[PDB]
Amino acid sequence: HHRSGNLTGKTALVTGASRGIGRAIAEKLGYAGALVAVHYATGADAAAEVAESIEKDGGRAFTVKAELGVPGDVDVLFEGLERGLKERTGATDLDILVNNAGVMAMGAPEEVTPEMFDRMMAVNAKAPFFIVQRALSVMPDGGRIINVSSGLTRVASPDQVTYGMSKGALEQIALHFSRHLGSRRITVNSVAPGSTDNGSALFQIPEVRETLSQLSTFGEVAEPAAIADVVAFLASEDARWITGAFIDASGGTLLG
Amino acid sequence: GNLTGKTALVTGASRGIGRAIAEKLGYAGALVAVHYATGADAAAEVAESIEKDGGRAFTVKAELGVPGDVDVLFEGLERGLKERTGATDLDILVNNAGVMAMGAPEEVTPEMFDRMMAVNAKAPFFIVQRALSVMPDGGRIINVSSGLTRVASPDQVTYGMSKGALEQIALHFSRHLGSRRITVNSVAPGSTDNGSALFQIPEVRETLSQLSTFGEVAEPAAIADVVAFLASEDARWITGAFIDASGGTLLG
Amino acid sequence: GNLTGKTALVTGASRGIGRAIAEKLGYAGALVAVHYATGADAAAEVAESIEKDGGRAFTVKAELGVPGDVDVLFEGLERGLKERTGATDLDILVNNAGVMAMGAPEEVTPEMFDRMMAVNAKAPFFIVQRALSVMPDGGRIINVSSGLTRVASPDQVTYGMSKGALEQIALHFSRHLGSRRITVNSVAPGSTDNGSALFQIPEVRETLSQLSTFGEVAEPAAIADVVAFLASEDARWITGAFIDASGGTLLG
Amino acid sequence: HHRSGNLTGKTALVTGASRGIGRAIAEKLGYAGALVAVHYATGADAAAEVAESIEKDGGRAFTVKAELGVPGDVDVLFEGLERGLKERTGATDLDILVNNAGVMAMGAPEEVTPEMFDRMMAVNAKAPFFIVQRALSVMPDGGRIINVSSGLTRVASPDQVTYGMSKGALEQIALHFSRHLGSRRITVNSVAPGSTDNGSALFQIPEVRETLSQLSTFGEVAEPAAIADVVAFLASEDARWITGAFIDASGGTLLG
Ligand SMILES: NC(=O)c1ccc[n+]([C@@H]2O[C@H](COP(=O)([O-])OP(=O)(O)OC[C@H]3O[C@@H](n4cnc5c(N)ncnc54)[C@H](OP(=O)(O)O)[C@@H]3O)[C@@H](O)[C@H]2O)c1
Ligand SMILES: NC(=O)c1ccc[n+]([C@@H]2O[C@H](COP(=O)([O-])OP(=O)(O)OC[C@H]3O[C@@H](n4cnc5c(N)ncnc54)[C@H](OP(=O)(O)O)[C@@H]3O)[C@@H](O)[C@H]2O)c1
Ligand SMILES: NC(=O)c1ccc[n+]([C@@H]2O[C@H](COP(=O)([O-])OP(=O)(O)OC[C@H]3O[C@@H](n4cnc5c(N)ncnc54)[C@H](OP(=O)(O)O)[C@@H]3O)[C@@H](O)[C@H]2O)c1
Ligand SMILES: NC(=O)c1ccc[n+]([C@@H]2O[C@H](COP(=O)([O-])OP(=O)(O)OC[C@H]3O[C@@H](n4cnc5c(N)ncnc54)[C@H](OP(=O)(O)O)[C@@H]3O)[C@@H](O)[C@H]2O)c1
Ligand SMILES: Cc1cc(O)c2c(c1)CC(=O)C1=C2C(=O)c2cccc(O)c2C1=O
Ligand SMILES: Cc1cc(O)c2c(c1)CC(=O)C1=C2C(=O)c2cccc(O)c2C1=O
Ligand SMILES: Cc1cc(O)c2c(c1)CC(=O)C1=C2C(=O)c2cccc(O)c2C1=O
Ligand SMILES: Cc1cc(O)c2c(c1)CC(=O)C1=C2C(=O)c2cccc(O)c2C1=O
Repeated sequence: HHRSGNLTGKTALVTGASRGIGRAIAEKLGYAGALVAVHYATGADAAAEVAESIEKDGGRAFTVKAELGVPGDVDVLFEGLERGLKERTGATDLDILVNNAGVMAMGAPEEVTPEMFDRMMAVNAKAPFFIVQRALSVMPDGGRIINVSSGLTRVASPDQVTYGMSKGALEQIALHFSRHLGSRRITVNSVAPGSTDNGSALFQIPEVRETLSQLSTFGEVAEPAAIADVVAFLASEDARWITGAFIDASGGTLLG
Repeated sequence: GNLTGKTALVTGASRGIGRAIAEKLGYAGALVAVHYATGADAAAEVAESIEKDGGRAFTVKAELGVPGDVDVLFEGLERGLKERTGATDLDILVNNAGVMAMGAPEEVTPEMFDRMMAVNAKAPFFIVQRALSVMPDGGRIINVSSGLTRVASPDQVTYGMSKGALEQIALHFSRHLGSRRITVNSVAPGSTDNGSALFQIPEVRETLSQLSTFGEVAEPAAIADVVAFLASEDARWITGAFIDASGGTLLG
Repeated sequence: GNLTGKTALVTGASRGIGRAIAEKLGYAGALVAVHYATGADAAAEVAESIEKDGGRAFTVKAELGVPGDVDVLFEGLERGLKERTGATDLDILVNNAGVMAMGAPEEVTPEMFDRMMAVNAKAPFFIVQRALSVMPDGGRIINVSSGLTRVASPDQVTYGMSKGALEQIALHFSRHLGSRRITVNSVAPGSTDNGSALFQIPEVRETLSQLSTFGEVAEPAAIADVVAFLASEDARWITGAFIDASGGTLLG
Repeated sequence: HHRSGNLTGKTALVTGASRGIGRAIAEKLGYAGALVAVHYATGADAAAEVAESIEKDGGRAFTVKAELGVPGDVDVLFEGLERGLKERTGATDLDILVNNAGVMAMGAPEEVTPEMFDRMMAVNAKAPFFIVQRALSVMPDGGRIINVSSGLTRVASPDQVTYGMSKGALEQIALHFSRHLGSRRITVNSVAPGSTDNGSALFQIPEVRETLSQLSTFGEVAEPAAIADVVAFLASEDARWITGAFIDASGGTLLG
């Protein structure tokens, strides 16, 4: 059985869609009718469960494996993407791109090594750029690019400086590419979540779930669905006049 | 629609962007109060248009920027909402009504400045203040700003000032209203065809079209679609935010 | 000093930050007009203090936010400048005078709102407008804002709104005045000891000290030093800018 | 003969101080009395001429060679810096750090290679981070860190996206380090020049000196001295209440 919505007929790639925010994004886009390529690095069982969840709810989805931040990453990602799309649609067209996959590594600024710096930049900033560069060859007019940033680009947090740097680089993609792609009517935007419960063990550290909840003006951490809802909107026809924007989905974390 | 059971006030809803907002909120299930100053026939067209497509709407007259304005507005609003729903509850507030008066800054009189500030900043503040007594948890406040708070134009400086004051409402009330889960946000359209004869003059249309990265002026619906999303459950985690709905006008 | 041969108006110069600004501009060589509302004895102390250290200064009385305010100000200013220099040329304008009135937003009256807007936004706009007729090329306009335009505080919302309007002056007039090489900029102090008895209450001082990343409230001189730089030749390539002089208050 | 000013007794490092903006920064800081370490990669003759110019005007300066963006770069930079400082002052203390050195490589977004990306990031963002990390061990309280960004982080320019990304990363240093260093009273700020005539050949392309001049509200490109004057201010006692700030020295380029 197939369910129809505002994205029926469209195709989407959500990077790191096996858990947390990316999972909720994929589910929401699939629910809306988009054929969703559910990307992962090593969590294939989690990805399959997301893809199945979409398919069971009457949507369409498949999984693609790609380790990002290593040589040949984009090549591997697009080989699997295009194959799955061509198989299911008879074409390689990609309408919606969500750059969600990312890494974090807390620590004192004095302990950051060049290797740690390289990894952060490689996964959070370089890969999103080259994924965008590659998607342009297969993205039709009226397409969508959404990059998942962080409110940590607007709040000083010494233990997260490397991560903030990476996301501040990522935010520059929306600015410069929105102008580049204007005549093709492809919108490029950044969405900045605040603290969001991704399920991970480090959110179940009892000295962490506190203070994080105090960041938001609402006094809670976000559910991933709250962020997914914003991304789904940006991917839609209703967000056609928004491009090159920084979209604050932090639940009032950026209030100073 | 996702706004079934909700109520909404859209100020300046008789024409232009406010009309599109009211029409889009009605379609989604909200009982819309269509506000106007002197466009009585126009407001009634919008209210009828909402009812026609299966929704519920009514009109409320209030000239803003003069003493007792908010009193008049909320007298008409609460009376109409109670007659229709049995409560004075206001879920959604859109501060859309506004004036513009372009001209050299050397020529701005104090009275022009008072008028600009009275309608674009003061009234929205006192409208928000009065709405707090009737707005349930999970409510929505949306203030229509302008890209001109980020793009320098000497001819529009007092307009800019008024909208910069308006934008402060979202910042400060978001913190105030956090524990009631009422979101407060600013929306900034770019150049938008409001139906006025101005946007039909080919040479004015061409200059304005060039401001957006798309090479077009916006249709009102494009702005309404953004406001409709902010009013919804889907934007529960967006508060105190500046939302750029300018179609790439603010790219420098 | 680097301001020798220059003239300067500092509004609200009888006390606090404006006093420090006037004292620092005088020391650098500017003929300073020390403006006040009712602090006549205080203004005279500042003017004397400038002359004592080898500079030139005088006082100008004007209650702002009431009709004819700018007329009174510029009558006194241009008369005093002409008597002292032989011209009415005004090189440096600092819009520093301001009021604050903290309190719950539910309790803001329209008259409180008018007062706030009249003194903090309207007067600075009409002061800039009148200054344009007497300001030579290479001139300077500096508007004292506040970190509260970037930090949400319900108790300060109308203050915030007024300062958000003020900040629009720099954006739009910078473009207007580009070909005259007159720079227009906003400066935002953080919590600053203005000499008032408020900053002596230990528990108020402690709370305010915590806002800065330095754990201290600012001395007025720290703000004046920033304004002094903007007024100088060294800041010729800074226009239309928001200058954060808050000591790390705006770090989120 | 020695000239005295507001920075007498202080020491400064200006990266890429052999030409353009860095040269003007060094001259201005030296003129103010700071002992200036004039850094360069391959332009040793230009650096010596800057260091001599400062010394002739009654200041103190020496040159340090270091290629940034390659392994061991920071090690090499600090070996030469500390040696020169210890020789001249008897201590390794560094009061003022200016991260000025940087690269640019225009081009269509579709032509950017990973190697081009790596180089941009390595020189403009990574090296500034590790230079800051290393300077902290030798920077006394009341110190200064100034990073030279660009107005290109606020103006969309498709041909410069990689460069914008690098500078957007660089701007995150000021935000996170200002909070980290608050109790040590070290200020960390970003300064964003607009178009500035650095002398380079690419500024003498006649199809380039046009349009660039139109960026500023003043209708000219900046002289390097105009930017240096802003940096000198930030390095001074008068800028003690400014930290974590983005300082717009673009001559009204950011007006939209
Ligand atoms: N959580 C927050 O509070 C929060 C706040 C603001 C912003 N964000 C951002 O939101 C995005 C997702 O956050 P999250 O908390 O949901 O993350 P998450 O739970 O840790 O999951 C990260 C996702 O990225 C994938 N991934 C990680 N490294 C990868 C790599 N090298 N190559 C390919 N895929 C990789 C993971 O795949 P596998 O299953 O194979 O490991 C997973 O699907 C990130 O960009 C994060 O920066 C999160
Ligand atoms: N159009 C654009 O390009 C554009 C761009 C950016 C932002 N905006 C902003 O978006 C909002 C609407 O713009 P627009 O072009 O659609 O409006 P436009 O047609 O003037 O429509 C104005 C609406 O506001 C009402 N109004 C005006 N003054 C009023 C007053 N003093 N008291 C009560 N109502 C008053 C008018 O009522 P009546 O019909 O009774 O006179 C009308 O409904 C404004 O805030 C404007 O600043 C517009
Ligand atoms: N202090 C802070 O923590 C702080 C922080 C951020 C921003 N600011 C801003 O910096 C500026 C000065 O602050 P402050 O604390 O130093 O001032 P504070 O002592 O009140 O001093 C006010 C000054 O402005 C004058 N003034 C007030 N109302 C006036 C009016 N209606 N017409 C003409 N003059 C009037 C006063 O004149 P008289 O002596 O004649 O009454 C006095 O000279 C203000 O714009 C304020 O918003 C202050
Ligand atoms: N020019 C503009 O309009 C403009 C506008 C905004 C921002 N900026 C920024 O201002 C800063 C300086 O600009 P500029 O135009 O003066 O640059 P410039 O004339 O090209 O000189 C660059 C300086 O950086 C050094 N350098 C380059 N690569 C290096 C490396 N890999 N390792 C160590 N040093 C290296 C050069 O040393 P050598 O002499 O040995 O080659 C030189 O001293 C840059 O960060 C640039 O991004 C410039
Ligand atoms: C273990 C851990 C440490 C953190 O420092 C954060 C988180 C986890 C969640 C997260 O990624 C974030 C923050 C965060 O403060 C923080 C502070 C201010 C804004 C914001 O978005 C964040 C944020 O997203
Ligand atoms: C007659 C007239 C003059 C204007 O100056 C505008 C308009 C009409 C339409 C309008 O309201 C706007 C602009 C506008 O430039 C302009 C410039 C930059 C941003 C922006 O939103 C606008 C804008 O919304
Ligand atoms: C009684 C009183 C209440 C205040 O709320 C402030 C002050 C006094 C001093 C003051 O003017 C300021 C603040 C302030 O928080 C505050 C919060 C965040 C930024 C900021 O600049 C300020 C600020 O300048
Ligand atoms: C060859 C060349 C191309 C450029 O694109 C720029 C420059 C040289 C000088 C430069 O680095 C800059 C810009 C620039 O537009 C530009 C546009 C808007 C702001 C800004 O700072 C710049 C800018 O600094």
